[PDB]
Amino acid sequence: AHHWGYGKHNGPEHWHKDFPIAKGERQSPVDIDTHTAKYDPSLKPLSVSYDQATSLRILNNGHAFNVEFDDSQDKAVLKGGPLDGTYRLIQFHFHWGSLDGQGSEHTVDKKKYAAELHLVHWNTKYGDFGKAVQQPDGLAVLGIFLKVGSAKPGLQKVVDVLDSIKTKGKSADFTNFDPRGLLPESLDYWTYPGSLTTPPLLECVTWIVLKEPISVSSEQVLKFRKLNFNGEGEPEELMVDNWRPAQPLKNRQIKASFK
Ligand SMILES: NS(=O)(=O)c1ccc(NS(=O)(=O)c2ccc(Br)cc2)cc1
Ligand SMILES: [Zn+2]
Repeated sequence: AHHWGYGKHNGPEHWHKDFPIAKGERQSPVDIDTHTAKYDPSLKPLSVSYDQATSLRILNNGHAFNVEFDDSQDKAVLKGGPLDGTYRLIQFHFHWGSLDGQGSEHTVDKKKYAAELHLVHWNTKYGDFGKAVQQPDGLAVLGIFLKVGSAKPGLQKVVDVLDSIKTKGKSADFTNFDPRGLLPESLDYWTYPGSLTTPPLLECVTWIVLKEPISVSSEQVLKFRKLNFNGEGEPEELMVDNWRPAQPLKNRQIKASFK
């Protein structure tokens, strides 16, 4: 929260001046070295229960767009995997590039994907999101890579509403959206302890990154790139390259759910 962003003058290399935890011990994203991630047979299958999810609204917040969910009841929850307890879906958003060769935050053996989807969940034992982010096990973020190829039919409703939220601070009703249509076939994953990838960079996230990317079309991601970072009536700055690069792994282990 302030004047941070993704420009030359306010981008990721500057964030540490207002948010010193930027240089902390469990920062995200990271590069996932697939040959050093260890298979952990003690990890449980992931439980994604989105049947009763209630989307409400879509918001251009000046950094990305968020699809927000009603999190006032146990609808839409993530459980299992590396997690203890129940985590409730609050929002999802994406990070993406100016070109198809960059845009993801996590990388896989240094490969950058065109974009990355983050489904954000908070641990119900802390009562609400604001309290959860103050805890080392407060959030679980499910990360899904996007590659450019075939269209993702379940993404199109999101793509088509973006015209109505071009600029920072615009929102639109966005009810009855089913986030199951954004998942890949397999729920095989890597997991590690990390942080929010934007300020305030709080070290409160269990990351769960799916191995299988989803495919989206070139036309779908091109529409992401028509969004604006700026507000209405301000100089147009295309919302592109809203990703933080990989951060040092430090004293962490990345675990794989699969052999
Ligand atoms: N990219 S990411 O790691 O999935 C991510 C997720 C949620 C946030 N939420 S937030 O920092 O914008 C935020 C923090 C506290 C409160 Br209260 C509300 C929003 C930031 C980054
Ligand atoms: Zn994110």
